[PDB]
Amino acid sequence: EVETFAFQAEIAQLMSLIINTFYSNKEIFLRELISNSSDALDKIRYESLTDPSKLDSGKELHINLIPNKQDRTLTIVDTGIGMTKADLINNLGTIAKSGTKAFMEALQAGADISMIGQFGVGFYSAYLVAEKVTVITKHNDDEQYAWESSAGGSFTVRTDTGEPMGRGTKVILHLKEDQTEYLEERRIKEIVKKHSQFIGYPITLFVEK
Ligand SMILES: OCc1cccc(Oc2ccccn2)c1
Repeated sequence: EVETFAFQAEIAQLMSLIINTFYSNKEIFLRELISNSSDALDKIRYESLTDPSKLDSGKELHINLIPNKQDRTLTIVDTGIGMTKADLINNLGTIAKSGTKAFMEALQAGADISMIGQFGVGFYSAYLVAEKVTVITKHNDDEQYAWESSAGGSFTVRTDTGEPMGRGTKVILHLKEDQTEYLEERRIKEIVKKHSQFIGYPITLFVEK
C-alpha cells in the first residue's frame, strides 16, 4: 500500500533550484543532515527530562554515518524524536513553505545555497548529491513509515516492513553517479571535522569490508 503525494509548488521549486543550479560546494549536505539529527536528538532529550519513559524506545542518543559502496548509498541514522506520518507528509516536520520563501529572497539579496539551513529547509540539500532519498522514521506516538522521492514533483509514503528501528530517523541517500566521493572514509571524516566538530552527540563513521 503506497500513497503518492504532490509536493507543494514552492517545495518543488526549491528542489529543482537545488538540483539545477550550478554550485560546487556540495559537501554542505552532510552538515545540514547532521544538524537536523542533532535537533531531533535535542527534542527527545528535552521530553525525557520530565518523562523518562520517552526513552523506553531506546536510551542511546547518537548519530551513525554508514557508507555502502555496493548500493552506492550514504545513510545518516539518528535516535532522535522521529517523525509521525503527518510530519512526513507535512514536509518532514519543517515549515518548508515559509522557509523556502525566506530562503529565496535571501538568495536574490546576496546569499548562497550553503545558508539553506538557516531557513529550516536544510533537509532538501540532500538533493545536491542524491538522485533519490529514502527517509525511514519512527516516533513514539506512531508506527514506522518510509518516505521516498526522486524529486520530479512527487513523493511516496508507506508503512515500512523493514528492520524495526525503535525510535529515530534514517536518511538514505542514493548518490548520483558522479558523487561517490562522499562514500570514501577520508572524505566523510574531513567534512565532519570541518563542519560538525562541535555537535554534542557521538558521530560514528562506519567502515566497509
Ligand atoms: O569545528 C567546526 C564546527 C563548526 C560549526 C559547528 C561545529 O559543531 C557543532 C556544534 C553544535 C551543533 C552543531 N555543530 C563545529
